[PDB]
Formats: sequence, C-alpha cells, structure tokens
Amino acid sequence: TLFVALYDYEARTEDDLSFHKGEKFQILNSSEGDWWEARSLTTGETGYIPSNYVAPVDSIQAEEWYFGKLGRKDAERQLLSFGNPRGTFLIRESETTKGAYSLSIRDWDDMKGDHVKHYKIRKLDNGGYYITTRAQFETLQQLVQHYSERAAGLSSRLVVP
Repeated sequence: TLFVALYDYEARTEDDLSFHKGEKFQILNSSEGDWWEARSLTTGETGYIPSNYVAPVDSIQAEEWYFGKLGRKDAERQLLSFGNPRGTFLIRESETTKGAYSLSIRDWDDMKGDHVKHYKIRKLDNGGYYITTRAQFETLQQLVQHYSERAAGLSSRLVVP
C-alpha cells in the first residue's frame, strides 16, 4: 500500500524528509513507532516522517471530501460559507449511530432559504454502504461517484467537495 501526505511538513532533522500535502510515499520502516522511514515518489529521496501526517492511498481519510469527526454545526458553518454553490458536500461520522456516516449537502429550498441536508449512510456487516433508497455500494467512493452523476433520490446531485 502506498501512502499520501495530508498536510505540509517541514523536514525537522536531516534524516527527516520535508514534504507538501498530496505527495506520495512508500514505507520502508514503520516499526520504531510514531515516525516512519519513507521514500518520496516525487523526488526519490529517503528520510523520516510523522506517521499521523499520511494515510493509505485508497483510504477514505485522504479523499478531500472526508472530514472525519466533524460536528453537525461545524459542517453547517463550513458549507454555508459565501461562495459555495448548491450541491457542495462533505462526509463525516455519524453523531448518533456507531459505524455509520452522514452525507452533508448545501441545498436551496423554496420554503427554507439556503440550507444543509444531512442523510445517514448505513452499512451491512457483510454487505455494502447504502442510503434510505436502498441501493448499495461496496465503497464509499463509489457511492459518491454515483450521486455525483445524478441526484437519484437525494434533494440535490453532488457537485463540489
């Protein structure tokens, strides 16, 4: 598995690699602990890096529309920021049920003005992810790919992260 950087980091030591968010790496050694020996695929250089600054190249963690444990209110402030169009969205963890997620979208209703909708994304122990309309996806990336092409039940189609 390759890894990708989620934040910009200024090489501390000389044995420390310096890097920008978005850079990929191959893990040479990950046994000493919080710091890992790695090889940048952009420069080919070798050196250490904080393990909590990167995530697997396929993980949800590094997708840009995923905001881990964000709060309803927090995501509502984030999405409603001037400039964000209708369909802007984000996915966080469920604040109510353990092991599920919430798809938060910025939408425009006639009665309500400009607002946010929050749909729960359920999961089957031995099946896929699905939202209330009951169509499942093996992956949350697929799920997103899908509602990006067409609303298909949701109030709005997925536009921008």
